[PDB]
Amino acid sequence: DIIIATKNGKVRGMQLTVFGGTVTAFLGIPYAQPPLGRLRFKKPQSLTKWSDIWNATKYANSCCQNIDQSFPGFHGSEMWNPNTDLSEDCLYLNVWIPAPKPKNATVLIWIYGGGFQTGTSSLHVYDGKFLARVERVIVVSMNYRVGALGFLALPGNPEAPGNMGLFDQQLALQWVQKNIAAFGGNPKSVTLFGESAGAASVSLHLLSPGSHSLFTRAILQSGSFNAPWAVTSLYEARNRTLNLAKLTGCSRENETEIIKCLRNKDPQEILLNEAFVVPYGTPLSVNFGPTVDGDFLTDMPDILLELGQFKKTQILVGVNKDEGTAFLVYGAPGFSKDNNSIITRKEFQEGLKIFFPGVSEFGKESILFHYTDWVDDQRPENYREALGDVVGDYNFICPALEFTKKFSEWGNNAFFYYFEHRSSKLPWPEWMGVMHGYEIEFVFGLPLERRDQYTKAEEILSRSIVKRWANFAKYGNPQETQNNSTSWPVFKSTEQKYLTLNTESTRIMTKLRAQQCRFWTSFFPKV
Amino acid sequence: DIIIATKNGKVRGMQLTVFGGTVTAFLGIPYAQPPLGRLRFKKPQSLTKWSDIWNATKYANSCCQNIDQSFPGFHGSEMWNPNTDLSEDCLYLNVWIPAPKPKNATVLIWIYGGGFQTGTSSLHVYDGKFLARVERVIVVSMNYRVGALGFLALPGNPEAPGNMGLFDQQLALQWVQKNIAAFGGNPKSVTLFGESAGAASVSLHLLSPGSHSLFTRAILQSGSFNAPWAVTSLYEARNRTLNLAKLTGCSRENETEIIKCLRNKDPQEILLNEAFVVPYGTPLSVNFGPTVDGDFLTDMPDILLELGQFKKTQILVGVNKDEGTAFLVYGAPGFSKDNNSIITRKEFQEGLKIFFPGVSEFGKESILFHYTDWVDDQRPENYREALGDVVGDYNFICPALEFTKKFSEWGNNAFFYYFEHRSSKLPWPEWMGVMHGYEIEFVFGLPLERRDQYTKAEEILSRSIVKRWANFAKYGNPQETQNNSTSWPVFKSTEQKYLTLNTESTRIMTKLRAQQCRFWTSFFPKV
Ligand SMILES: *[C@@H]1O[C@H](CO[C@H]2O[C@@H](C)[C@@H](O)[C@@H](O)[C@@H]2O)[C@@H](O[C@@H]2O[C@H](CO)[C@@H](O)[C@H](O)[C@H]2NC(C)=O)[C@H](O)[C@H]1NC(C)=O
Ligand SMILES: *[C@@H]1O[C@H](CO[C@H]2O[C@@H](C)[C@@H](O)[C@@H](O)[C@@H]2O)[C@@H](O[C@@H]2O[C@H](CO)[C@@H](O)[C@H](O)[C@H]2NC(C)=O)[C@H](O)[C@H]1NC(C)=O
Ligand SMILES: *[C@@H]1O[C@H](CO[C@H]2O[C@@H](C)[C@@H](O)[C@@H](O)[C@@H]2O)[C@@H](O[C@@H]2O[C@H](CO)[C@@H](O)[C@H](O)[C@H]2NC(C)=O)[C@H](O)[C@H]1NC(C)=O
Ligand SMILES: *[C@@H]1O[C@H](CO[C@H]2O[C@@H](C)[C@@H](O)[C@@H](O)[C@@H]2O)[C@@H](O[C@@H]2O[C@H](CO)[C@@H](O)[C@H](O)[C@H]2NC(C)=O)[C@H](O)[C@H]1NC(C)=O
Ligand SMILES: *[C@@H]1O[C@H](CO[C@H]2O[C@@H](C)[C@@H](O)[C@@H](O)[C@@H]2O)[C@@H](O)[C@H](O)[C@H]1NC(C)=O
Ligand SMILES: *[C@@H]1O[C@H](CO[C@H]2O[C@@H](C)[C@@H](O)[C@@H](O)[C@@H]2O)[C@@H](O)[C@H](O)[C@H]1NC(C)=O
Ligand SMILES: *[C@@H]1O[C@H](CO)[C@@H](O)[C@H](O)[C@H]1NC(C)=O
Ligand SMILES: *[C@@H]1O[C@H](CO)[C@@H](O)[C@H](O)[C@H]1NC(C)=O
Ligand SMILES: *[C@@H]1O[C@H](CO)[C@@H](O)[C@H](O)[C@H]1NC(C)=O
Ligand SMILES: *[C@@H]1O[C@H](CO)[C@@H](O)[C@H](O)[C@H]1NC(C)=O
Ligand SMILES: *[C@H]1O[C@H](CO)[C@@H](O)[C@H](O)[C@H]1NC(C)=O
Ligand SMILES: *[C@H]1O[C@H](CO)[C@@H](O)[C@H](O)[C@H]1NC(C)=O
Ligand SMILES: *[P@@](=O)(NCCC)OCC
Ligand SMILES: *[P@@](=O)(NCCC)OCC
Ligand SMILES: [Cl-]
Ligand SMILES: [Cl-]
Ligand SMILES: [Cl-]
Ligand SMILES: [Cl-]
Ligand SMILES: [Cl-]
Ligand SMILES: [Cl-]
Ligand code: NA
Repeated sequence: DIIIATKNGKVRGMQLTVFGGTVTAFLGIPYAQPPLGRLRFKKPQSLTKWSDIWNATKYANSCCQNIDQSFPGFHGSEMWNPNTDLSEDCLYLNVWIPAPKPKNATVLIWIYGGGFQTGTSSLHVYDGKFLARVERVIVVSMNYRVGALGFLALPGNPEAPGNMGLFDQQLALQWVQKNIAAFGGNPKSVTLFGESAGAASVSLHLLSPGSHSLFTRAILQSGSFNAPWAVTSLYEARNRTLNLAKLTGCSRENETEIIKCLRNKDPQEILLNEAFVVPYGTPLSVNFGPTVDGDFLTDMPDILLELGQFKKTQILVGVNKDEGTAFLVYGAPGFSKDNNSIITRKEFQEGLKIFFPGVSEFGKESILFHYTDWVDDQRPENYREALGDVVGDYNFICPALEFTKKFSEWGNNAFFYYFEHRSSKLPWPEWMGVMHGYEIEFVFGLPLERRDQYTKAEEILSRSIVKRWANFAKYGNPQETQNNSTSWPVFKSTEQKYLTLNTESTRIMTKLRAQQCRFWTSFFPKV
Repeated sequence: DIIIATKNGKVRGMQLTVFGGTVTAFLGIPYAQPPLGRLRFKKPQSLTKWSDIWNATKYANSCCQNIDQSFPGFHGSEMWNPNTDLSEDCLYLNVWIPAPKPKNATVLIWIYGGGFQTGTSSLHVYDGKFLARVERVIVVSMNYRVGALGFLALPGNPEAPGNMGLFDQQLALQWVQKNIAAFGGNPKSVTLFGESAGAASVSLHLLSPGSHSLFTRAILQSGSFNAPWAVTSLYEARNRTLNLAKLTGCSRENETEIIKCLRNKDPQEILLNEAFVVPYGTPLSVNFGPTVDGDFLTDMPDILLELGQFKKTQILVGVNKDEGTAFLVYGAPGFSKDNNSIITRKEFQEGLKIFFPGVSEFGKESILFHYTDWVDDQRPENYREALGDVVGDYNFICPALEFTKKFSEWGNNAFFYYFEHRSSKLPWPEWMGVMHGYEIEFVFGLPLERRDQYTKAEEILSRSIVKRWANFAKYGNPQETQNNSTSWPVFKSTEQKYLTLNTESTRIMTKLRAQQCRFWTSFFPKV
């Protein structure tokens, strides 16, 4: 029976047999006052503190959010939907510790992605007990507010200042600073890690001064704040806050009145209108995201990046080989998970309309021009592959590569990887390739579980990834030093070396997507 | 009607329509006195010279040689068998010129391979009219003596000095020096090119002082003289010459007597005994090859290489991705072109006995040890792939890579490629992959012929290869400069960069076969 006392009270955990060993899980420890009522839309507040013993023996509620109902009964999509009740009262974190209680363990803190509109730390692919069993690190993850309830902004106004969910992430990192040594953790060795919006989040904590002393290093999976979906301009943010006001009949004249009104609507009604705060939208819409609030984020982050203002420490950044594929079956004419989606040229053109809504005609032709001159005009899946590349390179790959270059230029070691293994168990079709989100399970160690139908080659890839990640976290270098592994070079502006992750040989290459990111990065931002 | 006058007489050629254009072929021009009778086994002699007009309107005889009868009726193998009568009277070359007659063309001279035991310049895959049509270079190729009749040695004795066929190659390069300007050629711009034994040959002309001024630059396809099959030690050479003497009842006491005897045997009888001049032999045997004769080759070539004694000029070297596969179906138990050859561990071990005949037991285990510890023990074709790699890396890849490093260390630009396209028309089975010999057709331009059932992607690959090769030859740099092509770095000792050739994207990589050539190159030579 395992009780540990925290600044805020006592908590009891639960024992778990993992790979003939034991890990102790403390699931659902709260970490702020629930943000209800007068608290809805505001920065998270001090956890007040309990006598008695909190039982942290189940996952807690997920924050309120819309669910994906595009493919009901389909594991591919439904594995991302929340798997505990939704509730405004959702500010809880989990801790996983090795048994016996370690003495001064390195801490991995996961930030889930979800477009800032969705996600929960209790997904199966985010289970921290393999890491803690196998590398005897500690693993912490947090639920943070998503959608309007976490990122609604009316700037300057503390009733709705913006970035609420980013400060919930922040107050969780404070909670580990204050409390983790009690579970055996080293607060001086914390690595943040995250995927997609959770990676974007990690990147902004690197820019945020209030985070600067709550962690040591950073991992960025398929995401960084300079991605085009990751930050909302102050313009659009008020437009959206007021479009929301409109839609819930809350338009007012006093702005503390709009908020006061909005703080009365039921959850379902805010959720139900989020999708429409915006005229055209796309499968990659982020209607309520991070903003420059003068508080968490003191200036446009692209400026802060360029001018070297951010935490100086090492970063590990990566992307998957087919990032863009997963979003095509949510709206691009011709695309299906249930056939092979050979689309035509005219369909590709229509696709650009779905993905690049407004979006000058010359903008769109220039993408066509870049992506459709091939070698050669023969192959039927030419147009199908090109549209996935537009979307991967634009939305994820080129921005992760430019973050890493700008970041490495100021001095610190960075490592870049290029993940290209397709999971033997992937439920989406072949044509969709090495999809977005599908490294997560390798990073968390799921394939180490033999009982589970992954290949030998996959267990091996996983065991090695897990060791590189845990070496980065403790040592700032992601090598696997024992099993004659390919050495992972640092990424520099100049040679731009990266390491490829696959079940066969892993290689050192140079200048991923060189010709394509020259398009996205220098020319496109102009159209 | 196209006549051109040469130092030795006049010759008439023939016109050919190629790709809506015309090339002029002069096939079978003789280039030495036929080596018959008193000449058999001796260096080639001065072409004496004719009035009248030689018609060079057909390919001439191939030199005497054994044929491959392993797969009668099979195109895979039979495409390599000679396709004009065999005859001792076989010292002829072909010239292909663009029409209109160029003014000062660069000259490509092909040296065919064939293990030094076989081959002929009239194979279809060696047809020089695409190169001449498309790049308006001139292409010359020569028949040279192979097998005992070209490489029999009894050292010091001019009746059989060794290396006869290497001096036939040499006298052909002299013939181009003397005569090519008449066909429109620049004798100051000659590139030698060759595959397997023909590449080994090219490499030794780089070491041979008598060749040093008969050419400008060198191309090495799947071959170099430091390959383990490419040079015969003086020991084994006399053993073999006398074993041959024995076997044809010619053992004598006077050595000019053994030769005088041997010069009486019919061709078929020498050919018929070549295979047995040697106790164990292997699918890669070279019973009669180059030797250090004190004439063409003044010292062990490994010493000459190490100590920087060789023509200083640029080299382009390459290997195919599955070099070793083709030789497994000639003797390795379990292997077949007609099934997928999943062999067992015990079969692999037996395979090493076939390929590494004598061959300490510890030698052989150490190869097993290097090549059979995998990731992981699951895949059934594990042993099948490993045996092809032993044979490729040992026989071709590691020695081509070490030639290029040693050569680049003295100052000159080198380029290395790694060919990894499997021909859509390959007649051998899939498991055999990107085989030895199967770049030749891309280099010669065969896929440019649309009429011929190659893919679009293949025509494109070919057109690009042809342009890189022709740029090397004229400019010493194999770039394709027009079509936004990946830039080919020079290979240096240090980064060891190479370019991959495939129908998709071509890449810059580093240190091909690093771990394997550390085995072949430092450790193995010791066993
Ligand atoms: C800022 O918001 C306005 C508001 O428009 C909207 O009203 C909201 C409640 C919501 O329902 C939304 O879907 C609706 O469009 C946007 O104005 C609209 O723009 C489009 C094209 O520009 C027109 O066809 C609409 O008729 C127009 N609506 C109104 C009522 O004016 C405005 O576009 C937006 N800014 C951006 C850049 O997206
Ligand atoms: C692959 O499927 C797409 C997806 O749309 C369909 O899903 C199919 C399996 C189909 O049977 C039907 O149930 C559903 O609409 C097919 O494209 C569709 O084709 C029609 C013309 O019938 C369009 O007007 C539809 O809107 C269009 N769907 C989309 C997403 O735009 C696509 O044709 C199919 N192609 C194949 C088999 O190669
Ligand atoms: C140098 O040659 C000798 C000669 O042996 C051979 O006689 C030749 C005419 C030819 O027919 C050949 O196949 C035959 O073997 C080699 O000697 C032989 O070596 C093996 C094993 O070492 C024995 O089993 C043989 O009995 C023996 N033969 C004789 C007649 O002595 C010798 O091996 C060779 N050198 C090398 C290194 O290959
Ligand atoms: C793949 O074929 C090899 C090759 O040998 C055979 O070719 C076959 C297609 C076969 O039917 C027969 O005509 C010819 O011998 C097979 O290996 C052979 O197996 C036998 C046992 O029958 C050995 O004693 C043979 O010597 C052996 N051949 C060799 C080259 O050593 C091999 O078993 C086969 N495997 C398959 C189908 O996977
Ligand atoms: C636990 O270790 C403390 C500091 O360790 C870290 O140094 C940091 C700057 C960072 O590099 C981490 O990754 C290092 O591991 C030390 O000062 C504490 O006093 C220690 N307390 C213990 C051992 O219980
Ligand atoms: C033909 O060009 C002659 C030399 O050209 C070469 O220079 C060499 C050293 C080598 O680099 C080659 O690749 C160059 O192309 C020149 O001296 C002759 O006089 C020329 N004769 C003509 C134009 O008919
Ligand atoms: C907390 O859980 C323990 C463990 O069995 C139990 O003994 C205790 O009463 C629980 N308190 C609750 C559910 O409030
Ligand atoms: C080292 O490889 C062995 C097998 O040789 C295996 O036990 C394990 O997966 C490896 N350790 C790491 C960190 O990869
Ligand atoms: C050489 O060929 C020409 C071309 O038709 C012919 O006119 C001439 O007589 C030939 N001489 C031979 C075959 O000796
Ligand atoms: C250049 O590419 C074009 C098609 O754009 C084609 O005509 C030709 O194959 C190319 N030239 C070379 C040397 O590859
Ligand atoms: C608007 O009116 C209310 C009064 O209850 C107040 O909450 C808000 O701050 C006022 N601001 C102004 C000056 O318009
Ligand atoms: C061996 O005898 C013959 C004599 O006709 C000759 O050709 C050869 O050079 C002689 N060499 C010696 C000295 O044994
Ligand atoms: P990430 O959190 N960002 C995509 C922006 C919509 O993953 C979405 C599936
Ligand atoms: P290359 O001329 N060398 C192999 C040595 C026997 O090609 C043989 C097929
Ligand atoms: Cl094509
Ligand atoms: Cl590795
Ligand atoms: Cl790329
Ligand atoms: Cl395996
Ligand atoms: Cl290219
Ligand atoms: Cl390799
Ligand atoms: Na442009």
